[PDB]
Amino acid sequence: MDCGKDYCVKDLSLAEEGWKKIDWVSRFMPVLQYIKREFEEKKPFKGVRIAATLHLEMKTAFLLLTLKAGGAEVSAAASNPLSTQDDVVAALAKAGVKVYAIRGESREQYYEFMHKALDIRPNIIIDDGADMISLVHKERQEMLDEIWGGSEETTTGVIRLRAMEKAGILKFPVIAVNDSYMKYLFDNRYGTGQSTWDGIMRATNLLIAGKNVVVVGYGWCGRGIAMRARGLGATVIVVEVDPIKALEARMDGFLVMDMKEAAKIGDIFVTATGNIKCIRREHFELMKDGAIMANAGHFDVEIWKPDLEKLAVEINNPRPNVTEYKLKDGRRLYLLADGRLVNLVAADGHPAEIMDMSFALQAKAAEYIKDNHERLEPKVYILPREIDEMVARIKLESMGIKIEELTEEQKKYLESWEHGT
Amino acid sequence: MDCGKDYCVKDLSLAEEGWKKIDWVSRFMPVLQYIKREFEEKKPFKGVRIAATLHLEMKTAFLLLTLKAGGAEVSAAASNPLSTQDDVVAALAKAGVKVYAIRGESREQYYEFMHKALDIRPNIIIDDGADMISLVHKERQEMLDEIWGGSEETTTGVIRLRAMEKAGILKFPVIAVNDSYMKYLFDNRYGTGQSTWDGIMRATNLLIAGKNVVVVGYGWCGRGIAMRARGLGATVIVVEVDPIKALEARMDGFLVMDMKEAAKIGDIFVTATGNIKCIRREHFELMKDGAIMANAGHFDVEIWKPDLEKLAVEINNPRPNVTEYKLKDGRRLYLLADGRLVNLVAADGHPAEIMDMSFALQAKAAEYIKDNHERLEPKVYILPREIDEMVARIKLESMGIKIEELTEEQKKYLESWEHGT
Amino acid sequence: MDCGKDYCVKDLSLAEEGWKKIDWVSRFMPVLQYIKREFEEKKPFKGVRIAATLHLEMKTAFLLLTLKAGGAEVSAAASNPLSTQDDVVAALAKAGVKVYAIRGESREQYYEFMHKALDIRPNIIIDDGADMISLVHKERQEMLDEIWGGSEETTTGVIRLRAMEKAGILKFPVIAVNDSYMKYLFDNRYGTGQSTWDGIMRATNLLIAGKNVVVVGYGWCGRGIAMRARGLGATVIVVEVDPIKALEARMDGFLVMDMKEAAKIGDIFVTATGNIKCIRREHFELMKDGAIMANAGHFDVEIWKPDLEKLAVEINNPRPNVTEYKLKDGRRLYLLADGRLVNLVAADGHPAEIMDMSFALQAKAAEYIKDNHERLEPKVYILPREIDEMVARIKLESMGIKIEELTEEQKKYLESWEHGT
Amino acid sequence: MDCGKDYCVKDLSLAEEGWKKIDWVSRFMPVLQYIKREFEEKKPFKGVRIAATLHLEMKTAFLLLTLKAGGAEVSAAASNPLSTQDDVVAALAKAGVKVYAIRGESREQYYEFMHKALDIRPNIIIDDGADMISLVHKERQEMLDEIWGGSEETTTGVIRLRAMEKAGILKFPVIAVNDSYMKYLFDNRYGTGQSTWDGIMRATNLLIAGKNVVVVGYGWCGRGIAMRARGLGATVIVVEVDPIKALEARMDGFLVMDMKEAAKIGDIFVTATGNIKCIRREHFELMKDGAIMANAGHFDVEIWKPDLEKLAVEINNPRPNVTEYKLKDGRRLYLLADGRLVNLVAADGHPAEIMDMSFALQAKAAEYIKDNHERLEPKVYILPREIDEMVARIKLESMGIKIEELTEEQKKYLESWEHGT
Ligand SMILES: NC(=O)c1ccc[n+]([C@@H]2O[C@H](COP(=O)([O-])OP(=O)(O)OC[C@H]3O[C@@H](n4cnc5c(N)ncnc54)[C@H](O)[C@@H]3O)[C@@H](O)[C@H]2O)c1
Ligand SMILES: NC(=O)c1ccc[n+]([C@@H]2O[C@H](COP(=O)([O-])OP(=O)(O)OC[C@H]3O[C@@H](n4cnc5c(N)ncnc54)[C@H](O)[C@@H]3O)[C@@H](O)[C@H]2O)c1
Ligand SMILES: NC(=O)c1ccc[n+]([C@@H]2O[C@H](COP(=O)([O-])OP(=O)(O)OC[C@H]3O[C@@H](n4cnc5c(N)ncnc54)[C@H](O)[C@@H]3O)[C@@H](O)[C@H]2O)c1
Ligand SMILES: NC(=O)c1ccc[n+]([C@@H]2O[C@H](COP(=O)([O-])OP(=O)(O)OC[C@H]3O[C@@H](n4cnc5c(N)ncnc54)[C@H](O)[C@@H]3O)[C@@H](O)[C@H]2O)c1
Ligand SMILES: O=c1[nH]cnc2c1ncn2[C@@H]1O[C@H](CO)[C@@H](O)[C@H]1O
Ligand SMILES: O=c1[nH]cnc2c1ncn2[C@@H]1O[C@H](CO)[C@@H](O)[C@H]1O
Ligand SMILES: O=c1[nH]cnc2c1ncn2[C@@H]1O[C@H](CO)[C@@H](O)[C@H]1O
Ligand SMILES: O=c1[nH]cnc2c1ncn2[C@@H]1O[C@H](CO)[C@@H](O)[C@H]1O
Repeated sequence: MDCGKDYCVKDLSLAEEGWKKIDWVSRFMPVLQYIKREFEEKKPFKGVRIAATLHLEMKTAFLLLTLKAGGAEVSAAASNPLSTQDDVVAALAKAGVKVYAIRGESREQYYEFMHKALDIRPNIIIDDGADMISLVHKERQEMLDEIWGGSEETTTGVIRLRAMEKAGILKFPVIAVNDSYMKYLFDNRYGTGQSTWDGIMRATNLLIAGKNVVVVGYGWCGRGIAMRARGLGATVIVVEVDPIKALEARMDGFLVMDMKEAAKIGDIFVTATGNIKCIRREHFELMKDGAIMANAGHFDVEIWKPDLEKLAVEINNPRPNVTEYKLKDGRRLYLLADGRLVNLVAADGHPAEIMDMSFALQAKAAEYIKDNHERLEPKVYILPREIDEMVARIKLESMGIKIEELTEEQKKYLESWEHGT
Repeated sequence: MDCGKDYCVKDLSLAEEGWKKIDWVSRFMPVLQYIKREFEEKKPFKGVRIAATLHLEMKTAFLLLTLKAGGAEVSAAASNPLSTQDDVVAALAKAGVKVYAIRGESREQYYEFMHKALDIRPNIIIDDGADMISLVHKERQEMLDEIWGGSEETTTGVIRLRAMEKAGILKFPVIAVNDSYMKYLFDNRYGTGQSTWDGIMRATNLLIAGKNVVVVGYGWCGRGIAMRARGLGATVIVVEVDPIKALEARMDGFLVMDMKEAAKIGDIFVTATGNIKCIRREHFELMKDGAIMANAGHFDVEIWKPDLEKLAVEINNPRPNVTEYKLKDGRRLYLLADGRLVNLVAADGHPAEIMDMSFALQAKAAEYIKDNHERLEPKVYILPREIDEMVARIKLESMGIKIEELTEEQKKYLESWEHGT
Repeated sequence: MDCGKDYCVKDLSLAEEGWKKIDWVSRFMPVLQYIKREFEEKKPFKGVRIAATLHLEMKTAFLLLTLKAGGAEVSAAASNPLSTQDDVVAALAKAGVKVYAIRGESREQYYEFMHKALDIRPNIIIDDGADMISLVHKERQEMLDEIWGGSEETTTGVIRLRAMEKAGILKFPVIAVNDSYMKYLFDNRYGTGQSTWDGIMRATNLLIAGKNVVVVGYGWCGRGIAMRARGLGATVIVVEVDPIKALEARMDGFLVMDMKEAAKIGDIFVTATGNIKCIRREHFELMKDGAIMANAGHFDVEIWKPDLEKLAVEINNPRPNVTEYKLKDGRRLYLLADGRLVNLVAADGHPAEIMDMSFALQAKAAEYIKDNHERLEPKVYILPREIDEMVARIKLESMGIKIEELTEEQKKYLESWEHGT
Repeated sequence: MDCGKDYCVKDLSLAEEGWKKIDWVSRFMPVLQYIKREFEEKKPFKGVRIAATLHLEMKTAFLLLTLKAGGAEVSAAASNPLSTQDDVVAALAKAGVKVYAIRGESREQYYEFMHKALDIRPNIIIDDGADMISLVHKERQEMLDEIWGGSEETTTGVIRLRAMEKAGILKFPVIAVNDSYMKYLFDNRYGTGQSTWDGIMRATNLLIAGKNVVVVGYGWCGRGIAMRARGLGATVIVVEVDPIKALEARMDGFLVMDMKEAAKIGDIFVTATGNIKCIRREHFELMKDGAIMANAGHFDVEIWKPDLEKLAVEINNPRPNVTEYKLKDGRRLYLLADGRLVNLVAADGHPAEIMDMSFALQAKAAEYIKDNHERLEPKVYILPREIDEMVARIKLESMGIKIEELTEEQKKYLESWEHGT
């Protein structure tokens, strides 16, 4: 531990490798590059203090450095104990971000470090999973009045915060960044679709083609995971609790059945529900020898590990990010990444170009809070759609794509009723 | 020829073949079969008069006969002059539906027949395109106070009616059936995806694989058309005006460019915009010899025919549903189905199982209007989502699919905010 | 019947509609257009007599007219009683092709007409299924000495002829056109893939997406049918007898099981085996109510109709090209196109651009026989690959595609062994 | 460091992690497990000496240990300097395999180690790329008469050996393992398809979806790479020199153009030609800023590095397995894995289940050489197809898949010629 008042990291001497990772991914993040250039000229966060709980790898680092280049004083804590990249965090510490995170930290350290990040007395909180916003309401009420607002990156976080609002406990405005179009249609679907399979392949070196792949949940993440599994040659089976989404999965060409039926025939299981105990004791009891299980949802409760432990006569670790649960009849079941987001724990998270768009929205949400806090209520808001459209337009221009535009005649037609057959 | 007070059809002696078509598709329409059984027992439309403007083929006939089995007196007019199937209409006339439609009728006959359908003095109007609702407001104001409400099947119709609302001229409640989940996610996407290519293949006998297919519009219809073109081995190019949708198309694996660029390289062009003049003079001037053009949108204004006519030195008709425009330099450009919905004119429309779900929603919308008209304003409404879920559950049960159900613990988890790391 | 010495057709007055079909498809057949222009200038078949057994629709007509434009006297008989298009054959009769074919002709007429075609005393026989070549060996031995050679279009035909060779009964050279690359990789795969689903959709108006589609046989036809079913949103199940092909199907993302297992869960069954009794009594007994069955193989023996008839308490005809077999328990099973090639009987066969390439090979095979008969043995041969490459090059040039070419350096590298690490 | 008569490896203390990798992948290699059980009982290689040049990762290790369990004395050298996994090699040395390989070894060490492996005086040579077979003929002629035969794993190797045969310099029989069905249809296509993208993702953390991916070569490897790129949401462009393969790519839904056209629009370039200078100076000059380039072919000559070096004003190394060539105008072009097989250098090679089947064929080829060398000429042979079928049947049984079997009536039908219409 290289720990001080301003940071706590595993080893500062890793910083040089961290910088290479940050410099690499930033070359492929044009929207955030555009924003950073604007932030550098206008310094909109001069005097502003920002605390962030995010997955601390390269792309996050580039967002945090973008906020800092806009004048912000920035602190950071891990969103997940096992998603932190120690070399990237050393680099952030060297850049003057007040970061407290060590890969594999305990649950107690996780909370201690999050408290240290809060010690900056933030005006803006950027969160991923809602633990930091939740922690401020539960244990750090003294600084509610300093806080202009928070933004939340993920589906699980937004559900928590909307529940806080309904119960009348939310004390400051929150931007649900997850609910922007340029987030959930891209990150949740295309990002998770690719990076889940990157993580699974990386941990296992197994063939995806000709496998029965069971995807639990057919929301934005699940449909991305399913689509990319099919793209890699798998036979995909979807498990859902919503009848409309179940039918969508069928029409998309996938088998649909319940969790017990899927447990009997799955080779690889991926959860993307954001829910608790989607796979549990009775499913593990049905699984084939050698079943691989991974979780893409935010918290490690989707696949219920206490149930696996109770069934197991031995728990082994045959590979990094593979835990073997050997059962009484000799079947071996494999859990990847200790049941935590497999894309972030067994790989490098979403690809750079996806987090570009998500984190461009995050940067703009911070700016929106700065610019609007005095007129917002303690409620959950969504960014105006004009920000989504601006992010899409910068991205399209960076790809060299020029699209058609609506003529005036066309706009008037679409606002008319008289033009029938 | 067979034309009186109660109906107007080409030839009643076609009825036998009409009945066979109706009986066939109804075997594969379980949701509407379920509803029909309920309507037959409870007769919710006893005493009620319903006028419908729909595409008059066999699935429509089954909806209209279902309404009649619920006790309704039913009239009907074509939604499109060229979508009518004369044999199905003969059967409807023999069943006592007051139907006025001849395939290939003129624009003036279309309106005369629509007026004849209105002569029933409807309580409920079921519309597809909003011409009948528009016609009642513009030319048949005498019967407005008899009308409880209307329902509208299609995107183009809903836009017209929302424009009528904004202008303060809408005089009764309208249900935007198009905006239900079980409609636009299934009909607009999967239905149009299949039946567009059915119609193009049927009209042309040409190969889809290894063609450059240009899809104009990447909404629900366009993404279904694109998806199925790719599934048939085409190289798909998407043209869009909305930056977010353009980026979605790129991430789905498709080229994105503007209409002039796409005009130079397209082999087959399909419009799905619901807009005017998406393809016009300067595009036709760029097209390759032998380009095929089709429209999947509601009205025949998407591909601007007056422009083709002005470019043409000859207009020929080499096949049913193919118009050849021979240009000065000798290039020949082909328009399918006279630029009208290609799925409905060159083929048999959406497949039975799709219209099952759309028309189940139509049946439920008619019932919703009956039940609730008194408490609705002269505005556009959307059916409660509970109806969508009920339609999805009946369909899943008919497919023999049993999905997972949420535990109580799970429902509480999803409503909680305290459960973090 | 308009029958004479020179032809036998249903009705000559259909010719005008026939010509429109022929003129249409020929516009999209560039390779055969190229060949026809060469044949017209060089007249390589001046004095030559050609008898053909092919599926008598538009594209075939254009091949036969191409041979005639090369100077050939041409006769023709149906390859299948139900694939004949009466209007196209009227046109051929009017053009001076000696064609004997009526759609729906009996098995006795089929043989009588084939004998009439043979009465031209052919130098070259073009066959599809090997019935005409077989008939000459069995019943018309007098004219073996006149015959330079035969070509065979299809997999089933080639197997028959290779069996004739092995048994020492083949009496003249045969070109296995089916075995050319530009045939089986394109026609058998991409052609059958599209046109099978065209035929199924056309006959039924049912949804392909979210159906369990069972494909029996995973050869060139089967893999095309499977690939396009998946492309239309089906869940595809493959039944195979070859273990290597079964594994290929699994790795392509399809379920693989035996015929009894597939019979229990299939919604739509398609046979492409070229074999006998692939689906028979015990499979029909397992099928779900409303199962649709179609055959894509050459002969109607793949789905064993005598078994369906024995199980049925009623046989009905609810639609053209749909036969209903109603079983004792009330289940209804539907056979399309009377179990004959569904693409040709319920639709218009392969698309024009595919038959362009197949029939360009047929034209070149006729020319190869003309040019080589005196040096060939009574064996089955395959066209030199240079003809395949020439067909591919003409097609690519007609699409405006210019490919890379091998440099001399590269050719030498590929012929070297010394250049290692 | 740990380098003596019997082996040469980086560090023996890595062996523990090597053994874990070997044990892991072997759990998913049922065909080779089956063979190993037979080899252990029958010891077919007792007294036999085998030298192998293969990519030295864990699946290879399992093949080599299988040969050893069959009684063989085994030596091994790297097939590529950068594919070696140091921990796996340590484990092989501890198991008594005479292995000489250090990851990152120079070209001269590569040859020195290959000579050390040859010092065992092999009866059988197992080769990947043909360098070891080539080396024995060129520099170790003294031991030719000890050598019964060689087997060759890869396409590039087989071409070299067929060139050696043609030149009359091949001195012993070679089995072209690459040419077995269960190799090129599975390894070359499905294996390379997955592991190429695994390696590109791992090296770069970039998004595949919505990229223009240029695949150079549309053979078995290229069609697998293209198929999986499309499955990951890329727009795929194929470059080919063979007109038939170019047309296949078009029908598969991909753009086809020449290398200069593709150079202008590609985002990611992957070569799979087995040829020299497919991408060279004039292509690099056309490439967009940030283009990524990777090679999937055997040798690093496909992308011509000397050309990049001459264009570059700086060569940097921003990531492991990424080389940056910064050009005069400021564009940066990135080459992955120093232009060497990207799947094996930037990742872990083909997945376990694929190498199971390829290496099962290798084991059977070694046995075939042992059993039959006396009756083979100094030529290139292909394994009897019965071995392919046996490998496929063991795999299917391990997957729990039971396929249809042919009846006797069916077998007779397929051998008959009399059964026509
Ligand atoms: N790994 C990543 O990088 C990443 C990226 C984005 C989001 N996420 C997380 O993924 C999770 C899902 O997010 P989303 O945006 O797809 O949510 P969503 O609400 O769109 O989808 C979740 C789906 O799960 C279904 N579901 C819930 N409980 C289920 C159960 N027990 N069995 C089957 N289906 C069930 C719901 O019906 C819903 O359709 C959340 O935890 C979110 O925070 C992870
Ligand atoms: N059976 C059928 O043929 C069928 C079925 C359903 C809907 N429809 C009709 O299809 C049309 C589209 O419906 P939808 O539900 O997809 O609507 P939508 O609003 O979901 O999609 C239309 C899309 O077109 C785009 N667009 C508009 N003008 C454009 C232009 N000039 N160039 C390019 N893109 C343009 C918009 O950005 C939008 O994404 C409507 O006319 C609707 O009534 C037809
Ligand atoms: N409809 C058309 O337009 C069209 C086009 C081309 C070919 N064909 C016909 O299609 C048939 C198949 O041709 P192909 O080129 O695909 O042949 P093929 O030899 O490539 O494939 C046939 C496959 O069927 C498998 N098979 C045989 N008996 C089986 C059984 N009982 N159950 C399961 N699998 C079985 C074989 O193992 C083989 O893989 C032939 O009759 C051919 O003449 C039709
Ligand atoms: N694990 C791996 O990375 C892996 C696996 C298997 C094979 N390989 C190697 O991959 C390479 C290709 O193997 P394959 O089995 O696909 O061979 P193949 O012969 O099936 O395919 C090579 C293709 O490249 C085309 N081609 C040749 N020169 C070209 C050029 N200049 N431009 C465009 N196209 C060109 C040829 O027309 C041919 O279609 C070989 O080096 C082989 O040894 C690597
Ligand atoms: O590489 C990455 N860096 C930072 N955040 C990421 C990365 N990959 C995915 N997520 C984010 O993780 C959240 C779930 O906790 C998702 O919302 C996604 O946006
Ligand atoms: O077969 C059909 N019968 C009736 N309506 C149909 C059919 N196919 C599509 N539509 C409907 O046509 C509308 C556009 O006018 C779409 O909204 C779709 O619901
Ligand atoms: O439209 C068509 N015209 C002529 N032949 C066709 C058509 N479609 C498919 N086939 C041919 O029918 C053979 C099986 O008997 C196939 O070999 C195919 O080449
Ligand atoms: O993981 C692996 N181990 C061993 N060989 C491999 C692996 N992945 C691919 N190849 C082999 O590499 C050859 C090209 O040199 C290919 O022939 C393939 O069989």
